[PDB]
Amino acid sequence: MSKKAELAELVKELAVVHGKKEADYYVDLRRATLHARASRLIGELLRELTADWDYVAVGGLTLGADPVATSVMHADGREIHAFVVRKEAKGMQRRIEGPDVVGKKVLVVEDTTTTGNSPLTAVKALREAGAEVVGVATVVDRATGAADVIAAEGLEYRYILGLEDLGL
Amino acid sequence: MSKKAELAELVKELAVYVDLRRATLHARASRLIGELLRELTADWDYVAVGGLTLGADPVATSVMHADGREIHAFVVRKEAKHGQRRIEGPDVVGKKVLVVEDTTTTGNSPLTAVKALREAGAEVVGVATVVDATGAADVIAAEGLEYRYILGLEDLGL
Repeated sequence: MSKKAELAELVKELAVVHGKKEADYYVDLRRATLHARASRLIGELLRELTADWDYVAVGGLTLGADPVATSVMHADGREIHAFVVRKEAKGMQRRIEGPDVVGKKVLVVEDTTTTGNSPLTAVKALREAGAEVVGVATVVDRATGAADVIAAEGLEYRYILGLEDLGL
Repeated sequence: MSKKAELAELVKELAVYVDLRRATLHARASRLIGELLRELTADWDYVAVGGLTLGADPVATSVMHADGREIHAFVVRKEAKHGQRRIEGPDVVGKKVLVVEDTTTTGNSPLTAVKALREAGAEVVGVATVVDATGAADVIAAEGLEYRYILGLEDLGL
């Protein structure tokens, strides 16, 4: 579909940075996930990608996951709230920020997943807070052992876009 | 004008020791927020919204997902590009920009974002907060910037 096609094209023009694992060219999805057009594409697409899962909230590890998470929340359809897992931050805070997740089915989002260590950190911290995790969903996958590592914690891993969808 | 009252009673039910992350990350209260910040700053010319990370992020994103013209968002990191960027999102350099906050006390947090944007080379249009514990307007004004808010003191009964 041209929703998926339009997102790819936006990410190419919006998100690719040339220059100096060593990389010599990286994504930086924040240019897409905080983009008015691309954010709306991400939210709809993730909701469809994860339609079979019964989660009542979305979120993940602060910064990258945040715009992805509120895109899903702000997308049309069933009410889903968002949370934010802090990068282990300690007057007024919280390690999981936003409406109550205790005893709730929850979806873990990420913007770009390479090692999968990042979304699993959110997974570990959610589980510890008494939230049940339905699975992990990311915008772009970066073709490492992300599924096999996520799978190892009992979780399905899905993504909208591979590197080949981006010409990368 | 009427949406404002609805949010006041959601902010109380969910947030109030305020915790606006319970309302800003809430499906209904965030929608009302995004729609109300656009209206409360409709006379200002900006192409992007954002502020200092965590607190401001769900607010800016509220504004970006509400109806109307295309506003992009950004995030000012509070700590030091490991592999990133100081201000995250579409380029903010040479743009007219709205600084937001969830809750401002002294005016300190949105000023950190203002200071970072000015150095980025962005034009700050004004500061809009969801909840205004009362010295902030005069601190923002001293930086030559208008400061506006949705809710304040009497609204929450706090």
